[PDB]
Amino acid sequence: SGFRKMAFPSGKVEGCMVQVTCGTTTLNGLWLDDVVYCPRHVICTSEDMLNPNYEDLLIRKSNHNFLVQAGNVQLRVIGHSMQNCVLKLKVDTANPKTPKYKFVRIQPGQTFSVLACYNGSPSGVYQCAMRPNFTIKGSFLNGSCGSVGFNIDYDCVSFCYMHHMELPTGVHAGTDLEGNFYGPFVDRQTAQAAGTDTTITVNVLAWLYAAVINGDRWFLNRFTTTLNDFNLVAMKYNYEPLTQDHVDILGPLSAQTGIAVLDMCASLKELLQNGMNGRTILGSALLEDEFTPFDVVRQCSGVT
Amino acid sequence: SGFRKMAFPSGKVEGCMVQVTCGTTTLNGLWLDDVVYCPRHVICTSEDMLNPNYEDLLIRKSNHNFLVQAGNVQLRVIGHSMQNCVLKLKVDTANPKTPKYKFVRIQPGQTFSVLACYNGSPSGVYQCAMRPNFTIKGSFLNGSCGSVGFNIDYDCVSFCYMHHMELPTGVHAGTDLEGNFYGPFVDRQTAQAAGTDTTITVNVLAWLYAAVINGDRWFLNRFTTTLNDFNLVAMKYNYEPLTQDHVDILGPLSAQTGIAVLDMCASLKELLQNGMNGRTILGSALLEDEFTPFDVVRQCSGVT
Ligand SMILES: Cc1cncc(NC(=O)Cc2cccc(Cl)c2)c1
Ligand SMILES: Cc1cncc(NC(=O)Cc2cccc(Cl)c2)c1
Repeated sequence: SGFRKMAFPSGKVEGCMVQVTCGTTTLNGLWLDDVVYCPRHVICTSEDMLNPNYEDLLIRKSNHNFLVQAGNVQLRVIGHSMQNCVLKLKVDTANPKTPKYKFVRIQPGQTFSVLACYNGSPSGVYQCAMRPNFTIKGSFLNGSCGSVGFNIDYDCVSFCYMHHMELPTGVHAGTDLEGNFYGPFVDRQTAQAAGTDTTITVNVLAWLYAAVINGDRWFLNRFTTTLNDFNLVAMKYNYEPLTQDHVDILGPLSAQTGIAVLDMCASLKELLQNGMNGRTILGSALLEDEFTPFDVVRQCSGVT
Repeated sequence: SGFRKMAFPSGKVEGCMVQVTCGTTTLNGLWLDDVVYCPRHVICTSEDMLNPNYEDLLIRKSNHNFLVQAGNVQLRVIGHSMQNCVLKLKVDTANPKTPKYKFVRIQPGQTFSVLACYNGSPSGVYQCAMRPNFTIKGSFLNGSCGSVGFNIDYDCVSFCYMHHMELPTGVHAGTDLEGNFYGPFVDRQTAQAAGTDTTITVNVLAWLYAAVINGDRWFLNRFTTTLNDFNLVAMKYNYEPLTQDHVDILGPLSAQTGIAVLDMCASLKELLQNGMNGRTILGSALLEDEFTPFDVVRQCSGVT
């Protein structure tokens, strides 16, 4: 037992990290097969970032201007192309460390691991959730651009995120591996509105199920609620409305603990209305929304 | 910016994980060079675990009884020996994936990453602190025994922990890589007292410095304190007494923020005496003690 904000093992992703330099800018790239993916802002200087004309900036670049280094070895660039906000650098050597992989666009409220990198070198790994407003509350410094988010299904790495930018608010924005930004963000140094965020209700309920499985049961009560009643409380407390699809995904946890989903909603309703009264749940003094129902089951059953 | 409970990249440790089976028991082993380290309880059955006579149990085992599998390949065992609570299985092949490594015995209050494994396969990675009472609040299920804790200094992996047991209280106990338990624990299915735990004061102060660096400054006040005054408050709130050595290790963070260590102690004193008033610090509603001063600097400077 015990419950931690656990990341996937990063080994398969560490083997894909490279450093990409173009002019004076250095960032991280992802080397899969004979292609290196990196944020397209690698071609900009500071004077360009206010409103870059990426098409024009890229036209002044040739394959030999993109310096790609995989630790000790330099990679030979034989092609370059911009796809949305990512650059794809064709190299003459397939990465021998390429794992089985997929490019996926994750949904808001879903979680993933991030391997934070600087100069093509991994520094650490942590678990994130894509906020309902398509930002991520990461830990990234200058040079972290090109670090990726991923999930792992035994031997398959599904890459879902590539880091691009830190907004003035200190929150993070990036793209799927086809270079499409999550959220309304654009890759330019401009103040940009992140929408109203909400708490991922299905994740808080999954985490309450994790708490019950792991021995923390003080919040369980004699009450029940309905989806409609629960949603009036969710509305007031800026939580995502709960749907039958969320109840359905909570099925396994409801069965394991014998606590009906609406009964757990009534515990969440009381905790929202009353707070924690200075108590903790799984070492947290707030309601945690960064664990999905799948995450809770995976952590509580031991999937490798 | 941003601050996360970040683990070291696990790649170098994933390459050392093997499955060790002896009779009916399967657990994880660590393969470094031509030796596989695993908890000695791999030789026990359920009937033995109340009070195993490890010397006698091991005498009934021969090299061929220890089945070591590194993914697909079976390793040939040519020697076995018990050192404290670990078994060292000499194999005929040096692990080609052996990183540069050291075996270190960490101090209480220090942090490390754990690569949780089942059947020699990694499932996830998380950051832990060794509690002042020598337990760890991990996330481990049956079969996780043999999973290790480590720190990484660029290319060198310092292994500090090997998981052995979950105490009846749901907390975890294990050994250094020489098989010496951290704390008073013994490897037997018996109720065992973990000492009175305390909060790692130097870590909470380091985390308050991380909060200031990352923009969360609401807790900063117009006050200061002395070590003696601060320690009277630490005593009442079950926090470790602060010493000049702890102040000295906080030097870099004090210099970066310009906030003298005793002034930060006065903010911690007010937060202990008043609580958070329903506010948060770095997304937490409690005082976090799992980041050391080194961790904060490493995360805030981008070390790879
Ligand atoms: C401190 C920090 C954290 N993460 C990323 C960064 N880097 C950036 O934001 C650079 C940038 C500026 C303008 C637009 C774009 Cl797409 C990129 C810094
Ligand atoms: C649920 C779980 C988590 N971690 C480890 C375990 N495993 C054990 O404790 C087994 C055991 C029993 C008695 C003494 C020893 Cl040294 C080992 C289970």
